Amino acid sequence: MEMDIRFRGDDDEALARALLKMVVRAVSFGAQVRFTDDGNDLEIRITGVPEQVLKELAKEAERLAKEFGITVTRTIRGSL
Amino acid sequence: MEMDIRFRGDDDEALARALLKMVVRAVSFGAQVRFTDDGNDLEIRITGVPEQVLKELAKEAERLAKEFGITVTRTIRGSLEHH
Repeated sequence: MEMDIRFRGDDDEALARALLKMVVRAVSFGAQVRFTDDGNDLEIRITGVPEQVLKELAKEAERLAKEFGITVTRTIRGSL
Repeated sequence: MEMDIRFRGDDDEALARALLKMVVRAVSFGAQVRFTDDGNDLEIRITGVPEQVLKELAKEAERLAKEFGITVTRTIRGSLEHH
């Protein structure tokens, strides 16, 4: 299982602050973090932790989007 | 072959902006970019692009460091020796 987090906003500084907090939080849980492109949006790919930890990181992404005033979409990939 | 970029500074908002700019630039080249973190040591690992591209990304790291007033260091691993 992989979770992809795509932040979107109309302030790049806010996007930057959210991205940094999200990735630091993800790795603190032992997840692997990689970056790819989703059109012209940067996507954070989170892997290597159990499904329930991925779900908590999803909730974290929502909280960060609210904190910094941006939006977020989540994609869960590879479930059986 | 791999290029690792480490960011240090006092203003976390500046570090965040430099990180985002660096990642966006590397991804645009079709590079693989992985994020790692040691207490205060923000680092990205860049693979999957030619040596010259890695070299150009290293110079972009140079420019970001000056632009945002942070310290950026670089490590090359798994590279070949050239003339």
